[PDB]
Amino acid sequence: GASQIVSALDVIYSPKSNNSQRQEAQKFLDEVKLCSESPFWGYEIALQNPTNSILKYFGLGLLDHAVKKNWNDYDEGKRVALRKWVMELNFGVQDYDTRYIKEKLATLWVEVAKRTWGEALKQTNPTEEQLLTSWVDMDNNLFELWNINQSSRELALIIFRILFEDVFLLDDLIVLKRMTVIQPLCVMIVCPIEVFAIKYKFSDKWTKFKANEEGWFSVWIPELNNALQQNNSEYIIRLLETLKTCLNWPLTEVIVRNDVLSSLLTCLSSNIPRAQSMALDSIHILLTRPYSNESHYQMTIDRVFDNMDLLDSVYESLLFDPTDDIDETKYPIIKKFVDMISCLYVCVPKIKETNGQIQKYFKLVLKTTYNPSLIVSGLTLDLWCTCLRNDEYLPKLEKYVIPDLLQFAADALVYYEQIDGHISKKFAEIDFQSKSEFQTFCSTYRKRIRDIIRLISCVELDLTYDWLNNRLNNYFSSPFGQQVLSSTFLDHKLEPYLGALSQYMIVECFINGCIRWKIWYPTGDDYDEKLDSILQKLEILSNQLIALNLREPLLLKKQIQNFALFLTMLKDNVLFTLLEKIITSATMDYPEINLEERGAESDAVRDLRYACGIELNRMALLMPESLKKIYPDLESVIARIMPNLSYHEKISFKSFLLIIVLKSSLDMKEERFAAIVDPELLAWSDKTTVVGLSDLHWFMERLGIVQIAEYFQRRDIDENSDLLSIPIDDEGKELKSELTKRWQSLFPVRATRMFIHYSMQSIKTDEEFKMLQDLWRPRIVPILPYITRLLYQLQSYHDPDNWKGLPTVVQSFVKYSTIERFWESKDEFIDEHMKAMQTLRDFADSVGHIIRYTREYTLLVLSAISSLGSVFYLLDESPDLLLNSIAIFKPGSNEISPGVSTHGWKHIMNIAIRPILKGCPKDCLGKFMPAFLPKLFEILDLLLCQKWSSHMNDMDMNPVPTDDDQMTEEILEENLLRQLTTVVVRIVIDCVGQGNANPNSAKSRLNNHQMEMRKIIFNDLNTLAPFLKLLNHLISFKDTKCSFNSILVMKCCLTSVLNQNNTVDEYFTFEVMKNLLLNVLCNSAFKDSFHEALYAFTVIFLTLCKEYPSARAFLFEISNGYNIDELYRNLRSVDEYKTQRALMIDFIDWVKSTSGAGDERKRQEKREAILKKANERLIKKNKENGDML
Repeated sequence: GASQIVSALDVIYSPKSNNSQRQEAQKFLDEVKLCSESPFWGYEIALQNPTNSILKYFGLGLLDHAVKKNWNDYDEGKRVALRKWVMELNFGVQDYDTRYIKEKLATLWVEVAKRTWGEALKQTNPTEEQLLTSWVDMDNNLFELWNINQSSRELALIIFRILFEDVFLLDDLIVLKRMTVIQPLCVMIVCPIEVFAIKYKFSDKWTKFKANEEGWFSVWIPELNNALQQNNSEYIIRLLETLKTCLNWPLTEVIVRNDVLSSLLTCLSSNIPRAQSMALDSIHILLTRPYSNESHYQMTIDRVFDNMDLLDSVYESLLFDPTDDIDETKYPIIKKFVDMISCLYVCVPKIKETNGQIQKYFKLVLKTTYNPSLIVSGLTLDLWCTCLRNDEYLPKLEKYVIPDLLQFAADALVYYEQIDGHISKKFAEIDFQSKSEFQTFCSTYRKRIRDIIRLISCVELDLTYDWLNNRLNNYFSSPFGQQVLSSTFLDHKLEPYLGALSQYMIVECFINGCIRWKIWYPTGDDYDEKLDSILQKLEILSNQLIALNLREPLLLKKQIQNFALFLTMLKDNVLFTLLEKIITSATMDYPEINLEERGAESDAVRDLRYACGIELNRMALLMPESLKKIYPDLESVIARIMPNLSYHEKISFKSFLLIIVLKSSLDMKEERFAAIVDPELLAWSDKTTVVGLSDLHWFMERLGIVQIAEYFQRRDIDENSDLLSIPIDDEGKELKSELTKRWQSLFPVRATRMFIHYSMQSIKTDEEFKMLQDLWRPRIVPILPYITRLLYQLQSYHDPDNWKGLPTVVQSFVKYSTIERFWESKDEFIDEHMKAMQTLRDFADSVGHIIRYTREYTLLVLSAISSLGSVFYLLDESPDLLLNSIAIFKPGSNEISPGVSTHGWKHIMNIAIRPILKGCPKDCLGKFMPAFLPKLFEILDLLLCQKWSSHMNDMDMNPVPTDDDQMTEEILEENLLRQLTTVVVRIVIDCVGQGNANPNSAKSRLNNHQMEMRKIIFNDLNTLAPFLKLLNHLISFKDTKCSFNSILVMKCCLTSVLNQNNTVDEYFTFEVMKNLLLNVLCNSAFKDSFHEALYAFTVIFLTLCKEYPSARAFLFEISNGYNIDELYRNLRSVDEYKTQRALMIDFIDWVKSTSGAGDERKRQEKREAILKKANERLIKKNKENGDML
């Protein structure tokens, strides 16, 4: 019997065992694991050997394994015997028992209860026999265990914690099968009898499961208070551990009666760190729990606000000096406190002011926001953003809360990433595991500070303007800011430039906040008087800023970018001065430095010129009417600078001129439009380009790869020689400059995109749209085939097989050109300047950069052409030309455009396909969709199947946060593939429509596009079959968000495809349902999307099985002998889906079981992680409200 197990365990742990004995024993004990008498042996060994910790743990593990796998087929006698064994084992807990053995005993107790407790409730008058089988004495036995020993009391607390965690937080399959019985019992045990009867459906049979009528909250709370009086730290920790899980779900009446909030506040003041964190989490849970007794909600909020002074003292104790090192013992407590304080802003309006409770609370938030750590400071920024936006809170925080917050935000609007001495880096190195993650969080924090400053400027415009003028005047008069005013170039990573950039950022935020004042302020008679005065102040500020005469390129860039914001209010008052300043800024020369060189300081001038051009374009786009007055003068002035502003600014200025021609109301619109667009678009119709566009060798020659071979031969470069360690000759620089200059002129892709986009940007009325279509029709139509040919050639460039005929010397160069370097800027602080030119490897890198630039611009050109509308969606060439160029098919195999990385596909999906699909007009959907949707869906499905198949079983479910060891190409490729899958899921969502979560309604808000697209897709099987094939793969693919969204989309589309055609049901019978049940429902890694997938599978099974008897044989074959026919008749008896969920869960459990050392730590870690995730979901209730795309 158990003697063999004892001998094997002694052998496996004997020091004389070695490899010989542990094979002898470990195999033997694993055999005992599957034996029928395993639970009896495990119970026997644990009771007989209490001193041996590991041996008793092994017996308890055997008993747990027996109750988790062999429990299903056990009869009533075996079940009751196992329950009695667990009961006896738990009651024998003594002092010498360790902590984890008590946890195992608690888990054993809970597992038995979940499968037996309350089973007799479903039958009216269950008599005495069912009561014994249903464990009617669960509460009484727990009460008996409560007063046996202190260790017994701790075991009871752990049992309660584990039971309440599984039922209400983890929501496992066993609880989900019997939720409607388990949850009322859980409410019963804690709440008193008289409280339960009023709220619930309490009957005579229910009261038999309760031991004490007072409830359990009448025992824990006095115990917690008594422990607080005696300062027993260890007991308080366990009591709070139980309370933090038991305080969410139960009724509010018992919580109010027992004064749990008072006990939590009392234990908050204690010196125990862990107890403070537990109390804070419990209070935060209590604040955000649902309240069906809003009258009871008043005292809970009032109690916290009345103790606002005590909360401040707690934060003061938690604060620590980070100069030496952080204190990880209490640092998370600070974050929890900050989150709990930030949550409280919702209940502010429902507080009666008696002792400045609201005033005290807002001061506490302001003090919290001053925390040196970035995370806790940013946790309260969303509070100020929401609080300032609402007009109700303004009179409350108007007193000495606004100026301090504004000053703090202005002082904190700095670049934390680059400054070395900032204290935030110490917290960054512990809270953020990646430099890129810290940079992204810093950018988000700076954006939120921007929003705060804008809101402050809008709310308190007079005071904010006065303070800003006082600060700006003082800063430039300081002996530290005058360096900027008297310097040409400055270090873009040092303090003197950063401070001035921050000041200009603050000025930009203030100006942006003045625009919102136009809408926020009411339209009363004072609107005209106030607005006139503000415009004078803005004009004075603009004149003062201009008079500074800045010269630093990047700072002048920021000042020029600020000019567009000024024009919104000043309008014609300042337009002439701004136009004069911008024009001379781009033309301004820098004789001290030659602009031909690609130095870091030289790139600033180019960036400033680009910004000036784009700002001129935006200024023209804003309003052309006043620009028409000086149109001849502007034309002459700009033509005077034609030979000097290079090609880029030439295109920018031509586009600027084109805006005035179209948007304004001058004469000869056609002639002026043709005078500018035609010279730039002429290169598209070149005879040499047209003929050579179909030949890849001509494309290579024009790119200059063959010309590079001559340079390599002259330099005597070998193909096998490494290109990373070869210096660049001065001839190479000239060759690169010549090639990049000729390439842009050969394909005027940039000019076409800007021209079309700005011509079709602001289209007032409807007659203007018709005229503009007639203008672009003779031009775009003969050029679209050439654009598609160029895109196809560029896509075929990435193919390794294409360049086989190229010279062998430049083969390695071309291979190095194709790789997308290491790809994973909207804030003005980050500066990159795209490095410099050092080695021959960078020559391949820059050629690839040119290739990707051309591809991105041709995608933008295609999107802009799609923005035209009828002229592009009507011709029969467009549906076929676009798809042929996007994806190519080699004569052999089925690879879709071999040689292009995932990132390129992600961009060509998110740049061209999205606007083309979304931009189709209602009248044009009937002609473009039938010739475009099927091939596109087939291409997407095949590509997604191919890309994911390379490493199908080689990831984890959730993305892994990258770090210093995680720039491995596998991780980056995985992230890019996930992003591409998300992009195609968004494509499907925008195309057809996504459903809601388990809470159902009358479908989603399918406004206008989705109705038209659903009619085309669903009524055409030729388009429906590829779409259904694509959708199945999306669900089958291993990802969290994409699978959930695909399942929701399938549920939305489930009720309109299941009976239209016979062929559709054939695919559903064999492919969709089999994949859903076997690869999603059966798989244990899809727990996040289990509920929606289960519901979709149920809806599929119900309708399909009704009319297809042949499907039942398939289900019988898949499920391995399950009575499918019995399932159909059993389910049809109950109309409610909630009852059928238990039946489907039981059916799935059969399929999973039939098709089914470090394990202990792995399961424990997984349970801890999912418990933490559930706690976060509960805490952020009404803020998260689920996650979708």
